[PDB]
Amino acid sequence: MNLTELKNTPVSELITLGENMGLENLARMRKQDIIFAILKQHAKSGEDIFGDGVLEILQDGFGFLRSADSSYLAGPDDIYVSPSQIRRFNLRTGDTISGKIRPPKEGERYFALLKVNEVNFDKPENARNKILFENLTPLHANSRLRMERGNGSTEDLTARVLDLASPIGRGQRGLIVAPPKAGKTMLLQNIAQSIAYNHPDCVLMVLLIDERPEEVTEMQRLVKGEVVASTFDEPASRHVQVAEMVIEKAKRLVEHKKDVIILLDSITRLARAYNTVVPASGKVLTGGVDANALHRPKRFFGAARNVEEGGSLTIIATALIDTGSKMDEVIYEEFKGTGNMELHLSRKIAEKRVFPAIDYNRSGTRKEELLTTQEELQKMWILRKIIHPMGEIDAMEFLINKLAMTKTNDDFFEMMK
Amino acid sequence: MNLTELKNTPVSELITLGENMGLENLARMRKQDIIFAILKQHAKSGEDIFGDGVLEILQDGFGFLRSADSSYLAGPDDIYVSPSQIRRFNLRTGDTISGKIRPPKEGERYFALLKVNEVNFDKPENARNKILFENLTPLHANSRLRMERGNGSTEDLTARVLDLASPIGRGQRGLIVAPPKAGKTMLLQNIAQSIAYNHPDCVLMVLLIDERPEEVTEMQRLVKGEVVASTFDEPASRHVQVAEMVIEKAKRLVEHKKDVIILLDSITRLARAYNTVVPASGKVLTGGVDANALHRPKRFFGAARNVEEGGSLTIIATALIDTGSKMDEVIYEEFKGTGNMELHLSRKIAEKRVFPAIDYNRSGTRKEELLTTQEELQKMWILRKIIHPMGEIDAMEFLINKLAMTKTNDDFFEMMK
RNA sequence: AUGUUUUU
Ligand SMILES: Nc1ncnc2c1ncn2[C@@H]1O[C@H](COP(=O)(O)OP(=O)(O)O)[C@@H](O)[C@H]1O
Ligand SMILES: Nc1ncnc2c1ncn2[C@@H]1O[C@H](COP(=O)(O)OP(=O)(O)O)[C@@H](O)[C@H]1O
Ligand code: BEF
Ligand code: BEF
Ligand SMILES: [Mg+2]
Ligand SMILES: [Mg+2]
Repeated sequence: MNLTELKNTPVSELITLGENMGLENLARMRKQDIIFAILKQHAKSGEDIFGDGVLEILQDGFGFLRSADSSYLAGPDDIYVSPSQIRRFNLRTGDTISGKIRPPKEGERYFALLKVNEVNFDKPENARNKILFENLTPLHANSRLRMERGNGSTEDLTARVLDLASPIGRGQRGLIVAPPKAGKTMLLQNIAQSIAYNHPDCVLMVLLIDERPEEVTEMQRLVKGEVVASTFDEPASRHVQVAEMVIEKAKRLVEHKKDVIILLDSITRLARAYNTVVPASGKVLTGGVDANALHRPKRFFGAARNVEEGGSLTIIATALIDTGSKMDEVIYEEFKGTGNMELHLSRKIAEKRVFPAIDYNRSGTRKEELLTTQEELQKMWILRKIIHPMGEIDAMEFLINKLAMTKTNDDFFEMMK
Repeated sequence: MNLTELKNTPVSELITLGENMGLENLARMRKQDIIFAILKQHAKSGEDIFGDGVLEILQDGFGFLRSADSSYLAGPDDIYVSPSQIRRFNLRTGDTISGKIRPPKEGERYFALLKVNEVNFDKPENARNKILFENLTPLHANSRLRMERGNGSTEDLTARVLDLASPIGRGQRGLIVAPPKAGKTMLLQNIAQSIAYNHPDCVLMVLLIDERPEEVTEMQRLVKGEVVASTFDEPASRHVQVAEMVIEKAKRLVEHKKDVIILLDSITRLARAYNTVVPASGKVLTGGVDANALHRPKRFFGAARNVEEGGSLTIIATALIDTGSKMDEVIYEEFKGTGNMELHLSRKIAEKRVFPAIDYNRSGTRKEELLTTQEELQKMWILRKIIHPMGEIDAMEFLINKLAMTKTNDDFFEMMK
């Protein structure tokens, strides 16, 4: 008796099971209400019920166990967590809790937690003694997260160009700067697919705030990982809540020496949401940005770091420029002094239908020698010195024509000499 | 005895009928008052009266049935809908209701609804069980909505250029960016005529907010569809109300697997209206735009989506640029990074009296391979690569001179090779 | 109202 197991079951089988259990007509009923009635009827027989979810401690002291399939939205099937157990096990926002639950009695509206069985997918004896995320020693990117497929596919050209322009390692904090209508969607899809193919052990999390739902359901059915999104039909409060829950879960996972990867596509939208939810202080800067509005996105971005004791946190955010709004322009670069990695995309190259439209000149990675060998770094330096004199479109055409001849970049580097 | 039937009748015949029924002199009376008196006299004999309209639920709990011929304006002949029936049939704003009505008794001012016969042009048993619009899975444009006439007319050149620049499919969410005095009116008229000619099965709705009455009555007598407009003589409150009613009706139609097409021509004017009706919060951004003013137009724009279960919602809005106001430059923009189709028009080409004055270079459609075949996409790519080096005016002249030689674009593509 | 917008 698990909550996620009943959530994954279809509607027809749940209706059939409820009709066999002998309850009210479930055809004219919601799936969540059907599951609730089935759990009630199964607990009336004396059997136990189990559930799971991410903890969201409220300001009063209690909390609930949000579900991932609903993008951490307030649902009727949330498991109530008393503050006594929180104080007894030192629980915090983001801790994954899995234990026995019971249906609400007369006068209650949510399931109660009796005994916790597993904390953060581990024993509670290992979670009671742990080092906080704020005390971990940061470090630079040491492990190399190669994005090249290696299967010789035609779509691998984007990953090869990305590796030649800006290699990505564990704990990297980069930025994907690109004007609208440049190809950010396809680039993010390719990055997510390459991460899921090359490094399936890492925890991939794609955050899409204030996006077109069709794109949400497309990304959810395309990438092999977790997708937490919030369409534009929701207020900025839900955006802030989702961002906080995601970053808290990422911190709790990193605290257990896990490799978390966050592919953010709405850093600008997140900053707009934070500027909308912040109370007015009577002081407005140039472009309509509050003085204390960028602090929360600043911390959300800076949360990414590489841990020496174990694990890492990678955050790749895509910033929006040339959107016609001065607020986004002020945000983007305020954040430019940030992202230890900038991958610029050119609109002029995208208009020529030359995919990918990557600005190789302005791209780059700091401390790239820690992720590449000596000969590889020398070859990349020679390639950059050869590409720099040529124009952007000409350099992109040259790179595409030279990478189409071979499958691996090593052969291209060997033929360049 | 139908309301719309009496509304379509002329004034002279209604006056004659009222004089034959033996009532007060109807020559010095309004047509609506004449219809009201005729309905009263006909109901005094014991016969039944029927009406219809779009439901507009008020904040208190009751509602009225607005009429389409009055642009959903508050009229004396609105049918009152009690909240009891709303609670009994789960009615919402936008549901088309058609049932028996009765004249108001002593102390009443509006017609009452006794029994509902048809809901959303369908049986109530099919409307009681339905999936909300917020739960439908979005998708990209799959079905091709070809705009080419095919009759070899001289006006078909605009549709041919539009198809070669940006093909339109079901569920598309585009933008027509053009400075003033460019030819937006003729272009919108041609688009509406091509939609009514090629795809007469789709529900066409043209929304004109804050425009001149002459243009309104011109569009109403030119296109073959529904025209809901609101001239500048009305406050922004009526603009917001009309936009809400139109989008709610569109959502209710899409919920019944219908293909709705909305040709918006005032996205900038709608954003200005929303910025005017929003209460001041003491925080003004660059250009005079409120922080929470663009949220409602953002949702109105993002409502457009393609449904996998059935139906679609297409919204083609025309944004205004270079109007001398910085608010529109932020308002029209901020919207640039939202849609997935931009059809730019050049003022320099319009000054040369070269119609249509379309910027073929900056135009385009994302995921265009889902609406065109392989050979068609290759021919469009070759045409774009040939047109790109030439200047805007030169490319437009070349395209016009090459399309004037033949009737179909297939012959042009075959002759280009 | 200052900042924002004006504004480069
Ligand atoms: N690698 C690519 N190959 C082919 N087309 C692409 C590629 N990247 C982008 N595009 C085209 O650009 C359009 C928009 O790209 P997108 O990633 O949505 O840009 P952004 O996210 O910056 O708005 C897509 O619909 C696609 O047709
Ligand atoms: N396809 C066309 N053919 C001929 N003249 C046109 C065409 N499109 C626009 N025009 C001219 O431009 C004028 C204004 O066009 P309009 O569509 O009103 O531009 P906008 O809507 O951008 O203000 C029209 O009065 C018309 O004379
Ligand atoms: F319009 Be893109 F997604 F920035
Ligand atoms: F003056 Be146009 F209608 F934009
Ligand atoms: Mg995008
Ligand atoms: Mg116009």
